[PDB]
Amino acid sequence: IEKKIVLRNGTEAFDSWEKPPLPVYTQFYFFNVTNPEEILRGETPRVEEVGPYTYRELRNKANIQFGDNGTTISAVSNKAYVFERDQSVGDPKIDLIRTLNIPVLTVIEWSQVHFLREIIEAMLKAYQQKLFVTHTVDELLWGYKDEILSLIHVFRPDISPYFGLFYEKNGTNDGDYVFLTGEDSYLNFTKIVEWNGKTSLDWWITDKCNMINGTDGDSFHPLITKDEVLYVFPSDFCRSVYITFSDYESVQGLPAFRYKVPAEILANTSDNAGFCIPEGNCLGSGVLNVSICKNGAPIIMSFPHFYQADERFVSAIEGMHPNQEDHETFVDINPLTGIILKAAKRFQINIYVKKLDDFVETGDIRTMVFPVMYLNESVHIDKETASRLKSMI
Ligand SMILES: *[C@@H]1O[C@H](CO)[C@@H](O[C@@H]2O[C@H](CO)[C@@H](O[C@@H]3O[C@H](CO)[C@@H](O)[C@H](O[C@H]4O[C@H](CO)[C@@H](O)[C@H](O)[C@@H]4O[C@@H]4O[C@H](CO)[C@@H](O)[C@H](O)[C@H]4NC(C)=O)[C@@H]3O)[C@H](O)[C@H]2NC(C)=O)[C@H](O)[C@H]1NC(C)=O
Ligand SMILES: *[C@@H]1O[C@H](CO)[C@@H](O[C@@H]2O[C@H](CO)[C@@H](O[C@@H]3O[C@H](CO)[C@@H](O)[C@H](O[C@H]4O[C@H](CO)[C@@H](O)[C@H](O)[C@@H]4O)[C@@H]3O)[C@H](O)[C@H]2NC(C)=O)[C@H](O)[C@H]1NC(C)=O
Ligand SMILES: *[C@@H]1O[C@H](CO)[C@@H](O[C@@H]2O[C@H](CO)[C@@H](O[C@@H]3O[C@H](CO)[C@@H](O)[C@H](O)[C@@H]3O)[C@H](O)[C@H]2NC(C)=O)[C@H](O)[C@H]1NC(C)=O
Ligand SMILES: *[C@@H]1O[C@H](CO)[C@@H](O[C@@H]2O[C@H](CO)[C@@H](O)[C@H](O)[C@H]2NC(C)=O)[C@H](O)[C@H]1NC(C)=O
Ligand SMILES: *[C@@H]1O[C@H](CO)[C@@H](O[C@@H]2O[C@H](CO)[C@@H](O)[C@H](O)[C@H]2NC(C)=O)[C@H](O)[C@H]1NC(C)=O
Ligand SMILES: *[C@@H]1O[C@H](CO)[C@@H](O)[C@H](O)[C@H]1NC(C)=O
Ligand SMILES: *[C@@H]1O[C@H](CO)[C@@H](O)[C@H](O)[C@H]1NC(C)=O
Repeated sequence: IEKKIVLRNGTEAFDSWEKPPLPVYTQFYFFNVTNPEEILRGETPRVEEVGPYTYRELRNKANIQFGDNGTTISAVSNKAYVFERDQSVGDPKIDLIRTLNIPVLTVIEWSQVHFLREIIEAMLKAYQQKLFVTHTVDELLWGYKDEILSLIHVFRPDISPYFGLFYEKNGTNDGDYVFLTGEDSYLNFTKIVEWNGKTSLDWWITDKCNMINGTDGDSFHPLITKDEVLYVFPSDFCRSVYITFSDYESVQGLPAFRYKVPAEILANTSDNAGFCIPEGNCLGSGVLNVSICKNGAPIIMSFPHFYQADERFVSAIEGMHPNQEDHETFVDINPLTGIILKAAKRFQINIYVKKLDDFVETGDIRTMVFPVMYLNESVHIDKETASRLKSMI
C-alpha cells in the first residue's frame, strides 16, 4: 500500500528524512539605502536591491532516539551554508550594503528605563554613532563586532559582542524536536508535537495562536488532497502557518499540487488577532511583530516587497514592487507520497523604526516598517531522482 511511508529504521521513507537527497538553495537579497541622509531629514526612503547571494545548504538531522513503542521520534534539524561564487551576483565579502544599524536600534528599545534612556543615549553621542551603516554582505549575514555591543558585554556579559542577521547559525539547529512517526496513522507522519518540550508556544495571546500545528515544512503526509489544507511550523518565522491548494501541475516527470500561502494568514482578522502584542492593536495586513521571539529587538517579518500587505506599507518605501510571480511562496507536492518536488520559500525581514526626541540619531525619520532584506529558500528535483520516484510510485 501507500503506507510504505513512516519513520522506521532502514526504510526508504525514513532513510532520507535523515540525509535528504535534495540540493536546497538559499538566496539572499538586500535593500541598499540610497538616500539615508534624507531619510533622517524626513523624506520617503529610496532603496536599491542587491542579490542574489546564493548559498547551497547541507542538511543532516541528528541526535535521534525513538520512543513510546515506536510512535514518536526526537532529533534536531541541522543546517549549514556553502557559498557559490558562480550562482551569486557578487562576492559577499567584497560587496557593501548600507542599511540600518540594528544593534543601536535594538539597544534603544532594549532601554525601557528612564536612566537607561539617559545613559544609553550618552553612549551614542560620545561614540559618534549614526543610524545608517555600511557593511559587507558577509558581515551583515554572518557577523561583525559592533562598537556598541562590544561595550555592553563589558557590563552585562550575557549579551554577545557580535551581531549578524544569522549569527552562530551556520552548522547549528533550529532547536530540538519530537516528530510523530506515521505508525499511529498515515496522517500524523512527520507532524510536530513537542518543540523543546513545549507542546504549545508561550508568547502569543490566544491559545489558538500559541498552538503548534503541522509538519516542519520539508514534507507532508501521503494522500494530500485538493480540498484539505496543510499546516506548517517554520521556526525562524515564529508562528504556525498553513498553506492552501491552488492547482494541478507537472514538475519534472510527476503530478503535483501547487500550494501557495493564502492571504488570510497575514491580514487583520478576528482569527489572527492574538498575534498583536499590544493586546489587540495590529500593525496592519501582511506583516508580523516577531519582536518577542527575536530577543526583544524591533523585528518585523513580512513577505518580499510587502506582497500581500496593506498598500500603505508599499507606499512608505519607494523601490518596492511586489508581484505574485517573484515574491509569493509556493510549494509543489506529490499528492500520493507527500513528497516536496518544486518549492520556493520567500519571506522578508524588516526593522520597525520611528522618530524619537530622546535620541538625536533617529532624527526626523518617518514612522514605518523598514525592510532590511529578504530571501528565497528554494528547491528543485533533478532528473536522476525523478525516475527513482516514478519507479517507486
Ligand atoms: C528565488 O526568488 C527570486 C524571486 O524573489 C527569483 O529570482 C527572480 O527570477 C525570475 C525568474 O525566475 C526573474 O524574472 C524575470 O525578470 C526578467 C526581467 O528582470 C524578465 O524579462 C522575465 O520575464 C520573462 O519571464 C516571464 C515568466 O516569468 C515571461 O512571462 C516574460 O514574458 C519573459 O519570458 C520571456 O518572454 C519572451 C518574450 O518577451 C519570450 O521570447 C521568452 O521565451 C520568455 N522566456 C521565459 C522563460 O518565459 C522574468 O520576469 C526575476 O528577475 C528574478 N528576481 C530576482 C530579484 O532575482 C529566483 O529565481 C527564485 N528561485 C531560484 C531558484 O533562484
Ligand atoms: C550600496 O550603496 C552604498 C552606498 O551608496 C555603496 O557603497 C559605496 O561603494 C563605492 C564603490 O561601489 C565606494 O566608493 C569607493 O570609495 C573609496 C573611498 O571611500 C574610493 O577610494 C573608491 O575610488 C575608486 O572609484 C572608481 C572605481 O569605483 C575608480 O575610478 C577610482 O580610481 C577608485 O578605484 C570608490 O569610489 C563607497 O565608499 C561606498 N560608500 C560607502 C558609504 O561605503 C555600495 O557599493 C552599494 N552596494 C552595492 C552592492 O551596490
Ligand atoms: C511589538 O511587540 C512588542 C513586544 O514584544 C511591543 O512592545 C511592548 O509595548 C508595550 C506598549 O504597548 C509595552 O507596555 C508597557 O511598558 C511599560 C514599561 O515597561 C509598562 O510600565 C506598562 O505597564 C506597559 O506594560 C511593553 O513593555 C512592550 N513589551 C516589550 C517586551 O518590550 C511593541 O510595542 C510591538 N511593536 C509594534 C510596532 O507594535
Ligand atoms: C559554514 O560552515 C561550513 C562547514 O564548516 C563551511 O563549509 C565548508 O568548510 C570550509 C570553510 O572554510 C571549506 O572546506 C569549505 O568552504 C566547505 N567545505 C565543505 C566540504 O563543505 C561554510 O563555508 C560556512 N559558511 C559560511 C558562510 O561561513
Ligand atoms: C492550529 O490548528 C487548529 C486546527 O488545525 C486551528 O484551529 C482551527 O481553526 C479553524 C478556523 O480557524 C476552525 O474551523 C477549526 O475548528 C479549528 N480547529 C481546532 C482544533 O481548533 C488553529 O487555527 C491552528 N492555529 C494556528 C496558529 O495555525
Ligand atoms: C493522529 O491522527 C489520528 C487521525 O484522526 C487521531 O485519531 C490521533 O489523535 C492523532 N494523534 C494525536 C496525538 O492526536
Ligand atoms: C483590525 O480590525 C479590527 C476590527 O476587525 C479593528 O478594531 C482594529 O483597530 C484593526 N486594526 C488595524 C491596524 O487596522
